[PDB]
Amino acid sequence: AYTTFSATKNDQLKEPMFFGQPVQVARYDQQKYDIFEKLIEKQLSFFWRPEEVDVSRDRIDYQALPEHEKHIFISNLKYQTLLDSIQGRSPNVALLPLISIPELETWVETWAFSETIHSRSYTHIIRNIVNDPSVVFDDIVTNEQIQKRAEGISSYYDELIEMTSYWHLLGEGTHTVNGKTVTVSLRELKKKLYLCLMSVNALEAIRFYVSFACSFAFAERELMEGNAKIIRLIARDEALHLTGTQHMLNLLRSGADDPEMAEIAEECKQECYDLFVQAAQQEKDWADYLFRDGSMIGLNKDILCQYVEYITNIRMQAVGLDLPFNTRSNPIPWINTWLV
Amino acid sequence: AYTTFSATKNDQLKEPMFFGQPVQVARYDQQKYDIFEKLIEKQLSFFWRPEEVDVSRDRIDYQALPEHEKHIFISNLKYQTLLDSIQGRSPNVALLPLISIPELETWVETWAFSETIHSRSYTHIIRNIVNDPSVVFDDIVTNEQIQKRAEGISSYYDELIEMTSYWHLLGEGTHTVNGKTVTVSLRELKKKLYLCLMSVNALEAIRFYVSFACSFAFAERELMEGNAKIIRLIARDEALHLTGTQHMLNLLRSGADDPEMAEIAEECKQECYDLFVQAAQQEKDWADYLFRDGSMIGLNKDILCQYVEYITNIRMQAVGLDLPFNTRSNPIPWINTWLV
Ligand SMILES: [Hg+2]
Ligand SMILES: [Hg+2]
Ligand SMILES: [Hg+2]
Ligand SMILES: [Hg+2]
Ligand SMILES: [Hg+2]
Ligand SMILES: [Hg+2]
Ligand SMILES: [Hg+2]
Ligand SMILES: [Hg+2]
Ligand SMILES: [Hg+2]
Ligand SMILES: [Hg+2]
Ligand SMILES: [Hg+2]
Ligand SMILES: [Hg+2]
Ligand SMILES: [Hg+2]
Ligand SMILES: [Mn+2]
Ligand SMILES: [Mn+2]
Ligand SMILES: [Mn+2]
Ligand SMILES: [Mn+2]
Repeated sequence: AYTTFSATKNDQLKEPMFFGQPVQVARYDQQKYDIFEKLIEKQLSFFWRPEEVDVSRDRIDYQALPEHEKHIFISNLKYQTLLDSIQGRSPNVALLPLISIPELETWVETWAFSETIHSRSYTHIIRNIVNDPSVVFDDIVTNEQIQKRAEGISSYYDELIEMTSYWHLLGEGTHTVNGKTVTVSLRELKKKLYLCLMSVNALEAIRFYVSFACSFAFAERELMEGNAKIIRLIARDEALHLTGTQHMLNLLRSGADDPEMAEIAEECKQECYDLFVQAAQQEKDWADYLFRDGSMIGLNKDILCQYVEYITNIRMQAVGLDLPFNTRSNPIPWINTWLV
Repeated sequence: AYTTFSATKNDQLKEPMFFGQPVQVARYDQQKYDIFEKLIEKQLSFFWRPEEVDVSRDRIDYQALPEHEKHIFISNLKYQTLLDSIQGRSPNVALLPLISIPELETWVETWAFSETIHSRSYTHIIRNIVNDPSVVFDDIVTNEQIQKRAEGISSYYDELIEMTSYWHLLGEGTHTVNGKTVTVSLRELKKKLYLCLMSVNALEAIRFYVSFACSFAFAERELMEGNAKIIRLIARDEALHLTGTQHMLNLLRSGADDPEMAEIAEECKQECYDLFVQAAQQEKDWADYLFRDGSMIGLNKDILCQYVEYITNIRMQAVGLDLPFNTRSNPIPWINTWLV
């Protein structure tokens, strides 16, 4: 099953990305896929520290905000904090026991690490603008609506982690565990990982980009500029994370890695279409809560719905799926000045 | 029973470090133990990249070394590579599914990330001094002499990972798995974690510190100066990682955190004492492979075995175990010019 140092001298250049022999020597002189090496380098160039960004004027700007847009700001912030809390721990708990090449193993640990920095920046902002952080942080867990647009994220990772432990302990086969039949199939585990990856792709490429647009609406009005400095940095890292899953998924589709992953990508092309349409509709539903006690001059549900469509079509194309929505030009081209 | 976002609103200030509820919100505004937040902050400010230390002249110096001394240099480096290959991945795969407080969860991910940068620095050194890297890297896996501890270190981690998968899947009790009986006990899992934590403490506290003495003896002779600049920054990092395991162990045995961990630490006293003398012995034995073809100026088998004894006594002292070796002063004071 899993070992932290596998004892077989193997050619790490001939392993698949996932499900081969566990990585044991971590070397960076040679890589099967150099894009993961490029990404580690680029991410390390971008090392930034949240504490050094001045957000003192955002306490005054936030204070001056009307209650309805104070509600938009904080609800957006609470969802960003939910997503990076899961992205901090989950690439490491779910993907890291299944990797077989070194450059992907380290990219995954570098990717989960930059998410904990994003979590730290959210503590930095909340602690400056609000007088007791705990009403924000305890509300994340319990808000029916924040969990409602998050529906499916923790489930995908949790099902993957469970299936992986059954495969590590028991191996492929049909087994009797406490008098129940349990079938472990590597093919099924492979599509569980593939759909997990496709969901991670939706999360980083769409869900964060909708939240970024809600954030920079305020900076366009010249409000909350400290928070906009941080989100600009967060966004520059999400660019890399997104590029990462786009290539993981496209090399798996190419059939140049594990040939059975090419096969799975085709067989579930419909599930991959259906999870992006689900995630698009979830981001749209949230608008009913975001503009609940009032909308904003440049930002309302029609602008949010038109941007979700816009961004979902771009992302789906980048990974070879059919576009669900009618083509449109970018409803909010001002976000270009702020981006990634 | 692992989840990447538990839905229960819980006071994570009252949670135990391990085997409580999985962390769901990542917050850094309050913490149960301030030391892990302090270790994250120090580690972030220590960030360095290997690429800007030039190891160029180290090629001439290595080529000019007497054969036996280049055997010592390279065999020491090979061991440093094995131990950080294991340490990049293993905090994350073995500890992360068991943590119940956020500041410890993000210290384990920051801890593990700084190890991969150490693995990147060993590739930077080897690439430059031994223009065919695969000779060095393929020999770490198979080398008989490096191997005995490789196996011992990975064994603690692998049995904890395995017992943890059984615990999350089946929970406690007596279960049947394909005709066999399998008994899962949280008490045993707690011992397993404790012995593993004790072994990671020996690795960073003793095993790395014996290899530092071998790297700085060359720098004392003004040879391998690029390598020396890099081990200086690695060593600075290791001091923090060692502070961490010391505090987690001392808080666990005090009974301050979980009262059952205090009991387990008491029952395990003689086998923790034995794991440490075994670590020191395996370090002492490596010296006969190292002084295979002869010895060096400033370091030899006897002075080196004295240092192992000295350093083991200090580290066992700090974690409140009885000292195994007869007390002495530091055999090689010069080393303090390079350590923190
Ligand atoms: Hg995933
Ligand atoms: Hg997922
Ligand atoms: Hg928005
Ligand atoms: Hg697909
Ligand atoms: Hg819409
Ligand atoms: Hg261990
Ligand atoms: Hg451990
Ligand atoms: Hg040594
Ligand atoms: Hg040496
Ligand atoms: Hg030594
Ligand atoms: Hg013990
Ligand atoms: Hg002990
Ligand atoms: Hg021990
Ligand atoms: Mn993020
Ligand atoms: Mn991300
Ligand atoms: Mn290290
Ligand atoms: Mn370390």
